[PDB]
Amino acid sequence: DDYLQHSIVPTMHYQDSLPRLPIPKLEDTMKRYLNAQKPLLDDSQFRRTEALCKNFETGVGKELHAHLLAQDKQNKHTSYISGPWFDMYLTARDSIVLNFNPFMAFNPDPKSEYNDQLTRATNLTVSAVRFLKTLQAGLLEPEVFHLNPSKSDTDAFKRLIRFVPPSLSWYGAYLVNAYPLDMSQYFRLFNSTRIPRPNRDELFTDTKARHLLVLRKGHFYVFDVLDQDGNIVNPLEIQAHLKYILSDSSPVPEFPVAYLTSENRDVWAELRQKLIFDGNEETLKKVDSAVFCLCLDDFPMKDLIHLSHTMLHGDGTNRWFDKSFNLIVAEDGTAAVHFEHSWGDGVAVLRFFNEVFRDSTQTPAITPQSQPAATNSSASVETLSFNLSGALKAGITAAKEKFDTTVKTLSIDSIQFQRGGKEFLKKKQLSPDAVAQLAFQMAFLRQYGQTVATYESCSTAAFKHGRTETIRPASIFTKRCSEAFVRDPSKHSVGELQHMMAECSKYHGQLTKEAAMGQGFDRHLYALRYLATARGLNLPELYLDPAYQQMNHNILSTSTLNSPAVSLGGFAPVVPDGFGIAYAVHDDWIGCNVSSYSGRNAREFLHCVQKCLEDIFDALEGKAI
Ligand SMILES: COc1ccc(Cl)cc1S(=O)(=O)N1CCc2c(C)cc(C(=O)Nc3ccc(C(=O)O)c(Cl)c3)cc21
Ligand SMILES: CCCCCCCCO[C@@H]1O[C@H](CO)[C@@H](O)[C@H](O)[C@H]1O
Repeated sequence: DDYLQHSIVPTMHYQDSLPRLPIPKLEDTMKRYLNAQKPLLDDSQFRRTEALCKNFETGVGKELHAHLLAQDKQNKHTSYISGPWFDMYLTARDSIVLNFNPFMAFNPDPKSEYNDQLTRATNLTVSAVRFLKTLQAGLLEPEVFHLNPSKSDTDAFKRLIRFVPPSLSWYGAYLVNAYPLDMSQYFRLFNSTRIPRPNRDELFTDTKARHLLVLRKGHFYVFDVLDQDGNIVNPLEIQAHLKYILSDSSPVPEFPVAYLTSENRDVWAELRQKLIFDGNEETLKKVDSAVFCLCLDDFPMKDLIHLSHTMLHGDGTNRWFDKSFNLIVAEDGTAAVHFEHSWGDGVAVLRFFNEVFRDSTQTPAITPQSQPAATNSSASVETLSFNLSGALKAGITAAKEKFDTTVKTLSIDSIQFQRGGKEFLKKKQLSPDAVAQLAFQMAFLRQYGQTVATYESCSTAAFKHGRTETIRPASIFTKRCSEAFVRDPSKHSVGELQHMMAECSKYHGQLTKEAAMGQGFDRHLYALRYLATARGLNLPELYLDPAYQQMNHNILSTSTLNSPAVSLGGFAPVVPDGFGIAYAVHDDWIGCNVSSYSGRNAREFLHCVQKCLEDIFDALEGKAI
């Protein structure tokens, strides 16, 4: 059948009974905010912030909190942060390229020849539509985080829970320490796009569409991957259409339209309207409503730097940046999912990503020896054409100048630390994630002699319409431990550094659990600011404090997702003087892919990260520094 999975439990079985996302006590948000400020502020900056905090907590903040709670109680079908968070993305006017869109790259097919570009593009594409079909059929297994997989993640639990009504099913999984996740974001994974509009962008979906959008040398192509009966088009026919696309010898267009999706959001909103005015609505509707966008690049990868540049931004001609995701397949079979961040988070993309990798490689639709179906692809496949006015052409030239000039200033480099990873760190009773994060704090002290605002993403998908919460890994413990390692290695014994590292780790683990439970401060303070603004009130003095603005000017912006499917990921910094740190602790090694603009140096930082991990592992091994 066309299904990559056959769950006896309906995909959506838990969604009705997911726990509502908790609003913290204002007193706890304030304390947690000040705790994260302690490592960042001089003493008089801190007392200034502490005083604004007390004024907020007793006054306008107390009142905002009261309304947020009452508003939440009116809207128990959703989460307090859902609207504000969507609005955060969609009102933002900056280019989504680099500011927002990340990538995750697949490991190769472990069968060498299956990495042929036509073979791999057909196989990945077909596994992606199989995902779509399985989700549509409610045959995708529900997302569940298990505390005791061996006992709750079992045929036997599944045969029982399927009988509990969705109004109560969450409770059953909870009672066996299993934690179902929100899956509402999968409504926008496919047939979906972000549409630029003034003020606030729009999220568009068209479930009725059956066609694929392919980009090659910046030419646009569509063909059906689902027939009129709802079945997947024969893979050997999909393979012929892809072969046919791969045979076009048209050079890159003089005005590649995809550039426009990299623009400032107001500029692009305006130019899109001109496109409609000049009669391109039908063409745009076909781009917008496609299952996803397949990008076919005609070069192989030179190295991981080249790979990261390619999957993160490319040359601007060959990604439709607005689309829910772009599935990229290069000339050497190197593939990745580049995605737009407003509609959903890493956790939902990861599931899709893991299922497609598994299916495409273990149950491939075609083989590298498959013969394409005899079929007339000039009938099946339409090459789209945009009617470009003089203003549209000038618009595209300007998009291209901005793209090229901004991209030139981006550097990305990586390290593979091979002394150890999870296995050694767990043996030492330390959280591996805390160790990675301490290394980044420590490397930055070494490189710049400062402690800076640090961001780590954490899913709150365990709750109804939960998104992410911010983990703030820069603490008084990472700061004191960094100072000990960098500023006076002499002063401390291996025992003391070991104990210091253990305190970082205990604090990190605490913030982690709190963030996953919705008990960080960032989302809560953001929702109060949002509410004040939406009510038409002046922005409260708390948010005008430079220490607040500084907390949200994230110089160290970090993220990790891990799975056997992912080789590496990448994203740009959020601020011009920042780093964008994609990392993973594996069983045996630690990988970081770091980005920076001109105002920082990724290469030196990785040298400092490398050095810091070696000192960390020595101290843990019993040696001096
Ligand atoms: C053994 O580790 C894992 C096991 C299974 C999985 Cl699915 C993921 C991981 S992990 O590598 O991704 N993991 C390590 C510790 C950790 C922490 C502290 C946070 C997160 C996390 O929530 N990541 C994350 C990062 C970014 C986003 C996003 O939307 O951008 C989202 Cl939803 C989530 C993952 C992980
Ligand atoms: C190792 C895998 C790394 C890729 C992670 C996929 C999700 C990345 O999401 C990224 O998170 C950052 C906040 O931490 C933001 O600054 C970026 O704009 C965003 O793309």
